[PDB]
Amino acid sequence: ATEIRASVGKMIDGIGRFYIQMCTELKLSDYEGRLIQNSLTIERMVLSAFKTGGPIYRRVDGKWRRELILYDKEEIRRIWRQANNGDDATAGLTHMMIWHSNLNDATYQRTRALVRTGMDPRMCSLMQGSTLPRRSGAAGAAVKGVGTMVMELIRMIKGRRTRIAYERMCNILKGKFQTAAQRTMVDQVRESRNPGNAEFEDLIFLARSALILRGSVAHKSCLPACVYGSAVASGYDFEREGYSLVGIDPFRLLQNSQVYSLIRPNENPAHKSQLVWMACHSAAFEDLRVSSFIRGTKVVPRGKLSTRGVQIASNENMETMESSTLELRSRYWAIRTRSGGNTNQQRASSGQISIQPTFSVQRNLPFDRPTIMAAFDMRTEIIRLMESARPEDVSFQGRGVFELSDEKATSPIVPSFGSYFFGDNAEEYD
Amino acid sequence: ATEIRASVGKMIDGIGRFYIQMCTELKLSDYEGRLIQNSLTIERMVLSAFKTGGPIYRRVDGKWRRELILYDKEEIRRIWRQANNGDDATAGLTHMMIWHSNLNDATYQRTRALVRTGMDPRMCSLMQGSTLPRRSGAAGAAVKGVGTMVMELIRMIKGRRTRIAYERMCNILKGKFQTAAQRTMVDQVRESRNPGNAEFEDLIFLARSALILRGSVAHKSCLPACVYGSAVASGYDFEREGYSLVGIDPFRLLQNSQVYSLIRPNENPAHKSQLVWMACHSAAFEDLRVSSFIRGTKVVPRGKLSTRGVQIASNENMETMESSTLELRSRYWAIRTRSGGNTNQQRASSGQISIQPTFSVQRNLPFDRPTIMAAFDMRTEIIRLMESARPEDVSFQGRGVFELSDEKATSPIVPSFGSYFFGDNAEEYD
Amino acid sequence: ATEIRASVGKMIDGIGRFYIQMCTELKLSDYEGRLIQNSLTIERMVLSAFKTGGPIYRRVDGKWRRELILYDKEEIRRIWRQANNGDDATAGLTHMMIWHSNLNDATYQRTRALVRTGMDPRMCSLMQGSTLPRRSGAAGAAVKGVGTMVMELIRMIKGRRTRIAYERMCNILKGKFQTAAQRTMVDQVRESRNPGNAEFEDLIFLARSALILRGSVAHKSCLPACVYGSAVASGYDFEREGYSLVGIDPFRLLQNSQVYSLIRPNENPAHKSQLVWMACHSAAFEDLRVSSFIRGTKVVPRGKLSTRGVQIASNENMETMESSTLELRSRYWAIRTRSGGNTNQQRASSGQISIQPTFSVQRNLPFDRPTIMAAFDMRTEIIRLMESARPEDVSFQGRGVFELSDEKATSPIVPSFGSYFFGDNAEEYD
Ligand SMILES: COc1ccccc1-c1noc(C)c1C(=O)N1CCN(c2cc(NC(=O)c3cccs3)c([N+](=O)[O-])cc2Cl)CC1
Ligand SMILES: COc1ccccc1-c1noc(C)c1C(=O)N1CCN(c2cc(NC(=O)c3cccs3)c([N+](=O)[O-])cc2Cl)CC1
Ligand SMILES: COc1ccccc1-c1noc(C)c1C(=O)N1CCN(c2cc(NC(=O)c3cccs3)c([N+](=O)[O-])cc2Cl)CC1
Repeated sequence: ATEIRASVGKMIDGIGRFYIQMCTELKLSDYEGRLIQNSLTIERMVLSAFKTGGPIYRRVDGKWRRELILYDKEEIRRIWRQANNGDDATAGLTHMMIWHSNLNDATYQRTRALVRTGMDPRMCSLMQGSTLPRRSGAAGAAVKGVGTMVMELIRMIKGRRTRIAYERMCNILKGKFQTAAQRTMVDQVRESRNPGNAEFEDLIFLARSALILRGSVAHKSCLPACVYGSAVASGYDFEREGYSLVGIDPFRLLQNSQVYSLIRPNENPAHKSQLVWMACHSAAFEDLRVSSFIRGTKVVPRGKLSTRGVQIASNENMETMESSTLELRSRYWAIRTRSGGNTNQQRASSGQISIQPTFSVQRNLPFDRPTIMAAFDMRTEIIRLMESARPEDVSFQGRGVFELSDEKATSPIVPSFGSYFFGDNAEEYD
Repeated sequence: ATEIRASVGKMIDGIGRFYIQMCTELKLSDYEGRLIQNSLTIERMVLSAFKTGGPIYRRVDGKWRRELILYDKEEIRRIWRQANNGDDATAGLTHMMIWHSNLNDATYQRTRALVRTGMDPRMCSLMQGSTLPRRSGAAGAAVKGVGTMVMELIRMIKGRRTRIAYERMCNILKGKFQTAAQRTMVDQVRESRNPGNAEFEDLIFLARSALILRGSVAHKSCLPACVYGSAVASGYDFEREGYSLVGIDPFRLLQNSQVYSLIRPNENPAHKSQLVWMACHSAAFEDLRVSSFIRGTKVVPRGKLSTRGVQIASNENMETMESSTLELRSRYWAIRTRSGGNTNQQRASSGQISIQPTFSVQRNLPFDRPTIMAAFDMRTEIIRLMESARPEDVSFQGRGVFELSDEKATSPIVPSFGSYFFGDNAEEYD
Repeated sequence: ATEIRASVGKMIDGIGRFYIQMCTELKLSDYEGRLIQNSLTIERMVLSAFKTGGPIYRRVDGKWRRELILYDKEEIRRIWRQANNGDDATAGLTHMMIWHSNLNDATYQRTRALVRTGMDPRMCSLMQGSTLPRRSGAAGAAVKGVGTMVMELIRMIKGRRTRIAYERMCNILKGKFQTAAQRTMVDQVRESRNPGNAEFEDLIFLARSALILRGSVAHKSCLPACVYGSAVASGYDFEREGYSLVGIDPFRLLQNSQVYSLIRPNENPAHKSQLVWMACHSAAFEDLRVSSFIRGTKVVPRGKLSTRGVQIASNENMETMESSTLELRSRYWAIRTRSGGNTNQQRASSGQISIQPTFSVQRNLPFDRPTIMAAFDMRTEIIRLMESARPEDVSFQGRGVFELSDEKATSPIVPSFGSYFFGDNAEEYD
């Protein structure tokens, strides 16, 4: 924990130094350095470098001006190595990849990718880290949803180091499943000599099962590089303080940070704020109800957002662009979880699914139809298992949100009770 | 379009002239002529004539008085032929039948008819035009719901011109189904030599399928004859202007019209207004949500209506009757559709049916159970097809309501979001 | 009716006299006598006596003091016999047992008992009178839920008077089922020579079926002894007036009564009030919606109650205890029913389960999926029967609540429309 916080704090400290360095190299003002569009281009450069460049936006003469700078990849690689105390440091690089993955997950529906791989486009909640490269870092493997893994494996199915790459990914997915039955099916997909349709079929089944018997996907709050750089510069020492991705740290960092974004004429700056907030806390596929309660303001579905992507294309013109503050703070904080919720146990039930009339009064007599009717080889075990589950079943018992003043997470608030971010479009009202 | 508007405008112009003529024949005042109960009796007469009569209500000495007039059928037939520029004109006659059908559909549940034919009384949404005679006009065929057709065909199943009548009706129903599978079943019902139980069974199946894979039923705004007559008299030329049943025209006509109704002591005049508004725009089986949004005031379920039928029986006494204005205007207008919504395509999905927990917080983890579990000869194709459909699936993409000032339907309003008119009674709370 | 009211009034009159007698024997003040915790201990004594005692709470020196008195069982038995005009009187004894049963049903979830017997812990609505002894009184048999009966029978399955005890209980349960099919299964469980697993399996099936095809369980408003005693003393004659358990009487009795309860520091006195109100009208497993409408204030789920049990354990200290008035009155009253609602008939349907689009507008097209899809040896009859039922189906047609001024129940109020009391806990959100 102390040791984990040590190295995590070491990599964020490295990202910070690099960004500051890069900001002076481009002679950007502090405000300009803290424009989300500038941070992404700088993030893109160091990721691409492992000549290159992209749009860098300057406040010039009361107007926003675009410029596509170019840097030698050898020079960037040097600047990254040296901001990270000599070492090559692939850790912070993958941390900035996961940040981009989270923003992608929050911005774009990847249905076109899903249908090509033979997957149902309603599996987006399984798709964390799908834009993240195949065989990324260990942290990248940790963060990838069940569907991402399944998608990657079918791309394979569609040179004996190909076999080990296949096996590694089978094992990654297996480690994500919380039931032995699902785990046993992955062994059957892995054990296959010369994989094909039966494996494809199996993986589609597993993906669908992961909608109810959800897998263990890690969630890591990853912030634009400018946030870390701004913190280092302002006097914060991530090596002395340590740092965490799943605890209070990132919430408390955003609470002391101010990030900006370029805003188009049609766009609501609050809606841009929601998007980058979601991305920051890897919350694209969270229940909107909890996202709201945590933030303090309503987290609206994608379809009701009066905004488009964070990045401003080379096509559109700068003379209409204004720049707004991003609202990334929260009312409460909550630990980020690796868990997919309850899947196992089935230790009794404890509840009520029908009523017994006491009074002679006209009314309907409510009962939980799917639950009552429900009770009337590894494939059928899974079927029976998800047939047993109910949307009403509670996970994370005893756990709750925390006040920002609660450093040590001592007094959990359990919240009382629109769930899907991608539920509202021209085809479906979910 | 111009040609369609020409003839439609010609038949409404004919109905108009006839009503004016009839109003002078009975020496009725303009107000009296625009009493819905008077219009229906005049409508009844010309329909029955193809001696006869019915109750005609006059404002006499500060009180409402009833009188059952009588006209020779030869004289009425002459008056109809001559108001329609010589010609026999069966078009306007069937237009006044469809108006009566729409009012019937809005007023009376026809469960007793449904059970005799072996049909489920919950199929009322399939029952448009069930009170309309068998083998009416082409417009009558167009307006009949899937269930009406099925009901008519079973009545048959329960003299070789009987065979062609059977075949015509099979083809009418077939032309209504939007899926080839349903269409293929109708061919199997039609092809049958000496039809019986298997056909009955097939038709019950098709009817049930039309609740999810809905058929193409035409909808035509048809107004009481007084509305058209009042318009002709006031200076409107339906031949010069043309006229439409599915566009803006009828909405804009009601906007410039004022209709009255006799009201009983218990009845709410607003609730009478809702009923005749629904009837007018053939909306008895529309979603209450859209009916409301269009009208601007809430369209309440049948069970919550403090009113009975428009027609006042010969039994009840006139001394308690008062007369109220009918409120038939709307906030918005919308094109009337022939479509039954989406049934085909299945081009991907694009949505979200489960959540992936990001935060360690106590809550249930919502998922779309029926949809996820769903994925686990022409009869089974249909079963699989309606098993694939979901209540959340969106039809009429891109289409919306219009401001009354928007003649050419240029700026569609897409509405944001109690659905069943016949959902609330002593047996069921739908 | 007059004869039934005669004897019922006779037993409540007996309970009343006994309580008054007991109150003087303990030299308690009227206020002290009307403390719910005192009444229960006195109720416990006469039930246990058929030496003994329990905690009796006195208001001493501005503080609440506890004392565990002791009485000879021979003396209590004498006091009960003599307050009941000589006779042994087992009737009032079982009436005080049913009162305790109702409070138990309202206070404690009995999942631990359910799981041992192999039953689903979600069957609590079937569990009326489970804490009531096996083979209680006839009134006790009447009041026991389907699940209680099933639980009792499995305890058996897990000395030929054992056979008759088995058969009596099979017949009790049978008399509760409203469908012949369920009744026929009980005959098959009863007819079994040397019962075992097949019977266990059968009874679990029947219990589950009783969640939809609900059985006839009697409900009797039974009040703490202090309420009856207080009434006798104040001048009310239950033999001259008669008395009822299912009519207006108990509501009207509570309306003229004032009961108290000891309250802990954390507890909301209103929430204590809800609990004892529910217990009093045997309403633990009623729909919360009707319980509310009747009472006039919201009847909250168990999980949202800031209270624990009525009885104060010997462990906890008296110096923190305060005493509050219990709010047991109601806005309306309603007859208590023996019925389990509709299970039979299936006389047509009359309703609407889908919509037919009239307007070309973007929206989803709602349909009742489970109902439409539903239509696609005694075990299968039951399956088909509960598959036919719907949560939306209305029972007790024409019946409603009454104003407290409406003695003869002349003007029924039919109510317009959270249902489960035990639906909210750390495992489930129902
Ligand atoms: C205690 O104050 C300081 C503390 C340190 C440095 C400067 C100050 C300081 N010097 O002047 C003022 C004024 C200051 C000040 O009050 N703050 C507010 C908090 N700030 C902040 C806090 C955190 N994390 C956590 O606090 C925790 C994480 C886990 C349990 S607590 C992170 N992060 O981990 O990323 C970033 C930032 Cl920027 C630092 C600046
Ligand atoms: C433009 O005005 C006139 C226009 C014509 C005649 C008189 C006037 C007129 N002369 O004086 C005043 C004052 C007038 C006036 O303003 N109105 C309001 C609209 N009225 C009306 C409009 C329609 N249809 C449509 O407008 C459309 C349908 C499709 C696109 S537009 C229908 N219908 O088709 O059944 C019935 C009626 Cl009654 C006619 C009278
Ligand atoms: C009519 O008044 C009296 C009537 C009798 C005795 C005294 C009074 C009386 N003497 O002075 C005042 C003042 C009085 C008074 O107004 N009440 C209110 C009602 N009280 C009461 C009413 C009932 N039942 C029913 O009323 C019905 C049950 C069914 C249809 S009506 C029950 N119960 O059956 O358990 C308990 C009680 Cl305590 C009795 C006292």
